[PDB]
Amino acid sequence: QTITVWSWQTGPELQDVKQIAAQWAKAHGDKVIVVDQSSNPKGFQFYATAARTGKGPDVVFGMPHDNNGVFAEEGLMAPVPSGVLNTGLYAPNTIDAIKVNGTMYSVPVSVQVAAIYYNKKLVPQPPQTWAEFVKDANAHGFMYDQANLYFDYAIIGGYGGYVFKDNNGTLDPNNIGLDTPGAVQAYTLMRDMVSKYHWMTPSTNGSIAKAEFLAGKIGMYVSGPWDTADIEKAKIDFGVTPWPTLPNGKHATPFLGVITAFVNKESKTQAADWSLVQALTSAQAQQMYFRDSQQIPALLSVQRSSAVQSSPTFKAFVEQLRYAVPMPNIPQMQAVWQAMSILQNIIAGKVSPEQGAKDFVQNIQK
Ligand SMILES: OC[C@H]1O[C@H](O[C@H]2[C@H](O)[C@@H](O)[C@@H](O[C@H]3[C@H](O)[C@@H](O)[C@@H](O)O[C@@H]3CO)O[C@@H]2CO)[C@H](O)[C@@H](O)[C@@H]1O
Repeated sequence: QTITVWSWQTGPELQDVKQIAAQWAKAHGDKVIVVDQSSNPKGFQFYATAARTGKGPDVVFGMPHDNNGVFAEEGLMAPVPSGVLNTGLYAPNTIDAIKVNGTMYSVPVSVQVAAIYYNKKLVPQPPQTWAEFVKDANAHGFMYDQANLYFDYAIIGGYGGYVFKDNNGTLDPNNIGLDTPGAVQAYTLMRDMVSKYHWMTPSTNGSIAKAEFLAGKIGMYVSGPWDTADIEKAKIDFGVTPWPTLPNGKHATPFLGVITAFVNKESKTQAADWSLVQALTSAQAQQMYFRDSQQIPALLSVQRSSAVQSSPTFKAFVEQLRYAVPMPNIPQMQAVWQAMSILQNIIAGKVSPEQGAKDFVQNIQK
């Protein structure tokens, strides 16, 4: 009959997913419907919302790995069949990212590490140290999704903060590091980018920063390959560079995100589903996704290809990978995303960095 795929990746990559799915259907006979969920107001967790009522898709494509802890815990994901995944074809952290309680629940398709996207017309040579960064930010502007933990964690970790303690590949949900002296130092710098450097105002966010960058108004912003298409469409002669070292001289620690594909536990055609997932996540598929958006392949063999090794996106990626922190995928991580709004209060000056940190962790525990 028909197999439904929900994709949280849009633009050129979605076009490729549709092309691959159509080629798959040509051989298998099953009609494949690909739905774009990238703009769904319910976000990534909409999968759980839908699956909980038995209205989910057969296959999910383009889901950031942190979300799967919830889905797996609630029994909404079919475990990856034996053999489908060869752990040796990926970096260690990539496979750990798709395991929940030791079980592999999804297939890695891409790896992501946020970086600074800059306009070469304004910033010919990218900054690498905080001092150089200040000079370029002052001269041509800097903005980003400042109150979004996904991005500002780069500063938190750079100062020694952390979400959940990672000891022996196992995260400890009870050991939170978002209220430590280091984390407070980071929150203070976040506030300072508004109150001291004046690069942003309390209202500045990701949407505004992207719009400003596409208009050629700011020389730098923090983003990822999901913006490649729009940046090129805006005809910006862009470059990609790692986060600069911070005021403490340490490297920023952006999160490592693994984009995944998986199968609904309730799907009636799971064998066919996994075959489709394999087609959507093959070396060739990843080559296509990279070609059209610069999304870094999860497969090491594709990363080692000439097109990838020579790209600016990959260069920034390999220069930050050792400092990147895999996002926690346990269910409790959603409570963290849900409480990060307090970062906005700190950045606005409504609450001190010290008090805000305390409230952040308390709101997370809740
Ligand atoms: O902000 C909370 C949010 O953080 C993490 O999400 C990030 C994604 O992991 C990352 O890929 C990127 O999301 C982009 C989608 O991949 C892309 O297809 C398209 O939809 O645009 C998105 C950005 O607008 O950035 C987000 C952070 O904004 C984490 O994985 C989420 O579960 C969490 O809710």
